[PDB]
Amino acid sequence: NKCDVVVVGGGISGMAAAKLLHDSGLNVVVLEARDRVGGRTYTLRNQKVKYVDLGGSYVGPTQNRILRLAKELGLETYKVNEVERLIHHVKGKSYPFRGPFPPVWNPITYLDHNNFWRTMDDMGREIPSDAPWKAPLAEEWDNMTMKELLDKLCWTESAKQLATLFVNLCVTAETHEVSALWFLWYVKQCGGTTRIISTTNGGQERKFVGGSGQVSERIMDLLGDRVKLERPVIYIDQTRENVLVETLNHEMYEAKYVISAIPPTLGMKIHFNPPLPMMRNQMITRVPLGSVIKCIVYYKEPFWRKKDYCGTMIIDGEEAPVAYTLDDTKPEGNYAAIMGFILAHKARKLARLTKEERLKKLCELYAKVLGSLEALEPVHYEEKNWCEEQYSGGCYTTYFPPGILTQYGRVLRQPVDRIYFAGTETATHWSGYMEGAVEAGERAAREILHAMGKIPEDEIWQSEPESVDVPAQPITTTFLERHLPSVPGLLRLIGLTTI
Amino acid sequence: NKCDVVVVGGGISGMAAAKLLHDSGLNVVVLEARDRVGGRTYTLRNQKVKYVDLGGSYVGPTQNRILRLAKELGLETYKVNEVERLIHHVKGKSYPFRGPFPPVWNPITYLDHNNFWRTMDDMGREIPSDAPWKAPLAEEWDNMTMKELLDKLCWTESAKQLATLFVNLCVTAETHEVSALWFLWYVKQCGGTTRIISTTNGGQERKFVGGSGQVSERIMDLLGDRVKLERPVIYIDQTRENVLVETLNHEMYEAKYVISAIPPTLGMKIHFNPPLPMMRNQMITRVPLGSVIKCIVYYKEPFWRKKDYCGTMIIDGEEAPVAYTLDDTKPEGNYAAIMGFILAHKARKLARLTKEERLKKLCELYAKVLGSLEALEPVHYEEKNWCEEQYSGGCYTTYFPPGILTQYGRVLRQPVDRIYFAGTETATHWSGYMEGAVEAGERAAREILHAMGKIPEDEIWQSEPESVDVPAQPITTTFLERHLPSVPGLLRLI
Ligand SMILES: *[C]C1=C([C])[C]=C2C(=[C]1)N([C][C]([O])[C]([O])[C]([O])[C]OP([O])(=O)OP([O])(=O)O[C][C]1O[C](N3[C]=NC4=C3N=[C]N=C4[N])[C]([O])[C]1[O])C1=NC(=O)[N]C(=O)C1=N2[C]/[C]=[C]/N1[C][C][C]([C][C]C2=[C][C]=C([C]([C])[C])[C]=[C]2)[C][C]1
Ligand SMILES: *[C]C1=C([C])[C]=C2C(=[C]1)N([C][C]([O])[C]([O])[C]([O])[C]OP([O])(=O)OP([O])(=O)O[C][C]1O[C](N3[C]=NC4=C3N=[C]N=C4[N])[C]([O])[C]1[O])C1=NC(=O)[N]C(=O)C1=N2[C]/[C]=[C]/N1[C][C][C]([C][C]C2=[C][C]=C([C]([C])[C])[C]=[C]2)[C][C]1
Repeated sequence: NKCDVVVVGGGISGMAAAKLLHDSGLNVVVLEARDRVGGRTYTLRNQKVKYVDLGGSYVGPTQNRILRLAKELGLETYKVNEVERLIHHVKGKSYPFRGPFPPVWNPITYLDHNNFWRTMDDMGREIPSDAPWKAPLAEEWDNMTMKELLDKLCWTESAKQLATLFVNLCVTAETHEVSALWFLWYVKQCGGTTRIISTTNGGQERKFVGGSGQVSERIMDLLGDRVKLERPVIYIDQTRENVLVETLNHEMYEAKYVISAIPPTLGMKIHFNPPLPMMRNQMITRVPLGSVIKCIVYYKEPFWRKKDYCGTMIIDGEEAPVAYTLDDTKPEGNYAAIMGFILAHKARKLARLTKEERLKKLCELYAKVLGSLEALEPVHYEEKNWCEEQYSGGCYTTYFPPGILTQYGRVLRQPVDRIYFAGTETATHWSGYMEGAVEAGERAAREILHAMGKIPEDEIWQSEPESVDVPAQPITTTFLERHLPSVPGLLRLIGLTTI
Repeated sequence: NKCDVVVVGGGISGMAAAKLLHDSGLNVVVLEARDRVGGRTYTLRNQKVKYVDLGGSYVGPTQNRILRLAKELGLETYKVNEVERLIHHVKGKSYPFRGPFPPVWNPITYLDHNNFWRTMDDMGREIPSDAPWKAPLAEEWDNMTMKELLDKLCWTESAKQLATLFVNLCVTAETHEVSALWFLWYVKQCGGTTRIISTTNGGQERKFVGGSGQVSERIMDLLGDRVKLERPVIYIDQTRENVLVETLNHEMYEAKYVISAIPPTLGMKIHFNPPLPMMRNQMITRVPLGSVIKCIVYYKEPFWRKKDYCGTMIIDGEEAPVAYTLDDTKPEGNYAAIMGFILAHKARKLARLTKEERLKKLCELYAKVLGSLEALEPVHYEEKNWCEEQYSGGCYTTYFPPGILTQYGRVLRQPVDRIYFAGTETATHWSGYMEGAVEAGERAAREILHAMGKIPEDEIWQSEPESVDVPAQPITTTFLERHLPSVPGLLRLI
């Protein structure tokens, strides 16, 4: 019935918010739609897999908040396997390699690839993390799809094909669906292209021992009965002195403030009294989440390692169901598995098939890519289509179509009376990730501690001590990388020499 | 409690649907979220204006369904004033003209303008009304914004800006926000460029005496207590034998079938059990409505008519709050008024101002465009900002961003078990309009009649005889208009 703060949503962001508010001495309630906590994280446990992350999974250096929270809850990380060679599969052939980026040999193509990555990071520096709409050319770039930007930037089909896969794989959406400004922002607020695509020294370095669902579960364990499962919030009323929050099972909750810790667009499921302001009213109809199926195929052994393949595959091609894989063998070396993502329009297309038809298509793909018949001998298959989740909307996160971030962006985390906004979408560092869920959750919580006069204004946004378990190597460039010309730059050098 | 069919939404679409079902002998309830019916139509009455449509208002030839329904409810139309000259205001000067399309004098610009309009209708001829995702070039056109298309097509800044205005005005969104495929479909399913922009012999030819809101009020009058106001639906359950529909005020309604007659995205305000199929679950997050403020300034007299202006203004440029006006004077010659739309980003921007501040800006603009100090002396002002409506989400209608129509368009009017889908968005002729809303409510109702055994499959989609009161004249083109080259075509001859 009565408390200080009601948190709507029991994902990482909600549970991080509640935990901070509870640790500070307030009475909180977490209202959670599903029969479980975790949200876009979910750890399945059976005898065939022991445990497996069907949602959010990877962490890495610079993600210091999620690592501190996980460690405070008694969790440990382990390194994803990147000992052996990565594979770049393009035009029906596999090309093994080492280091984060697939190499390229053709000099024209080398210049175009170098310039693509460099330009992403170049445009990124123009874009404030905390206010993307303030970039000097915010409008010009927001009025563009990533597709249009790649049509202008990539002078080779090789670079354009790889850039297309990068977008799809990073934001589970087509290049023609997303704003260039938004995408550039998203990449920059993760710390740049190298940080986001890397396993070693980047976003995919590590997983938690026993799965990421433990984060939410263990916070629930601290909060006891304060967490209420199967409580979909339908109604928020701010007309009176106390905020009244109504659930679908006809319960009433009464509070001083509310944290909305749900994907922006899932805000549409709540009826508001009084109505939301114009700008938030339209914003939450303009921000969908991407489309992805996560698939894990299990095998007797990690046979690929024996061929000096770490199990990372970067798979270009329309025929290919999966575009990216990682090794998902346990750190012990057992329950050998390949993890892969089916992305964007391929999630739409291939969801029409049965579980068994998807397994077959993956095994056949893996067989060709790894040059192994063993890939046709799976011992188990687990999967989750995030597109069919009423209380997620999709995965990994919310993307912004063209025109939306400059017009509506500033209201994402603008409080509405005594409603405050968390969720990873509201973060300024690794928004989209579990890291961003923790940042947004703790920031939202502290916004309320300020409103209550319990902390000063400068303690709302709090920096995070670098992890001592997972320290960050800095991102370096070479002289050549920095100064080699673009393709158009070389053409200008050719027109000038011959004059 | 118990009935044959629950309709969610008491806009024109819901009401048209409920009326049809009720007339055929079924017990229908209409659940409406607001304290009124009409939805994106709303007629305000006061002594100062008498009545004024603050939402959907205009009807015209080929919109035979809204005309027939309205005629049956005892409503009549009158012609929007277009006797005198239109005005195109470009680079701070007023150019009077007659006929639907503002003229062009420079030969190059001329070729370019001619090519733009012709090209929208050519592209449209390859888009099926009932299935735009089947256009031969569906994917290629769906993956561009209308900004990209206009950048390719328009060789002059003049044509690019008039085409940008055209997009902004028709679908209340920016060229860069919308799929080219969707926009081309939209125009095509209204009968082409000429039909959609024309007052005489087009979509803006007529209004309803007493206001459009009478359509819904009078259907509510016919259904009596069967319409439940302030009943926002929150929960639809199809697990059991009958469908259970729950409202925010806690009431339980039980039925054999449901019609959802709300804008697709407002589907998100409903919790479903079992959950929605994947494709609809994502669709309803990907389909916003435009942004618009409708503004009506009242004057002592229709003074513009003294200067041989009809009150139609087409106003180029960023600085103008309003890009388009019509005469909103009553047919009797009184309650003189000018109606203007503040579109898209200008709606987001100018909404921060006060009502008085908007009125001042509009009056100063009209003074300049009409070239008259009489515009500075308004006697009254009414406006509505549809962006702020929880239960509309905007106006006029839902637009499709790049990528969505081809990927999710199929799911729009596909039944989900015992839920059938109406609303103007699901129509195939004048979707987006009150005509659309009628077509879709009556279709959705007739789908339920078929599921129930009462009518054959071939009677779900019913043609409509032409209104005798509002006949359509044919759309024609000249020989020059059809065969004059584009700018690039003139250059491939040189
Ligand atoms: C789904 C997913 C997946 C599948 C995956 C992933 C993910 C996801 N992610 C994301 C995460 O998970 C997120 O972020 C989080 O979790 C979020 O959180 P929050 O914020 O908390 O939210 P949520 O969870 O959702 O929660 C919510 C809640 O609430 C509720 N509700 C609703 N409604 C309602 C409610 N309640 C009450 N009432 C109402 N009404 C619900 O239920 C819930 O509970 C992630 N993240 C991280 O961190 N990690 C990971 O891993 C993840 N994942 C992902 C991945 C990604 N990626 C990255 C990138 C990569 C790629 C790279 C590359 C590129 C390129 C290249 C070239 C070739 C060179 C390479 C590489 C991939 C991966
Ligand atoms: C808003 C608006 C405005 C402002 C305006 C307009 C409009 C609108 N429109 C549209 C209409 O209105 C529509 O379509 C209709 O109405 C719709 O219907 P429906 O479908 O039925 O829907 P609604 O109404 O929305 O309803 C729904 C209902 O539901 C409810 N709910 C929700 N949720 C819920 C519920 N319930 C229960 N539960 C739940 N959950 C609600 O409440 C409601 O009630 C229109 N239309 C027509 O027809 N007309 C008109 O007028 C209109 N308007 C408009 C405008 C138009 N435009 C056209 C075009 C023009 C332009 C021309 C031109 C262009 C260019 C040129 C150059 C320069 C050359 C020229 C010219 C403008 C105008």
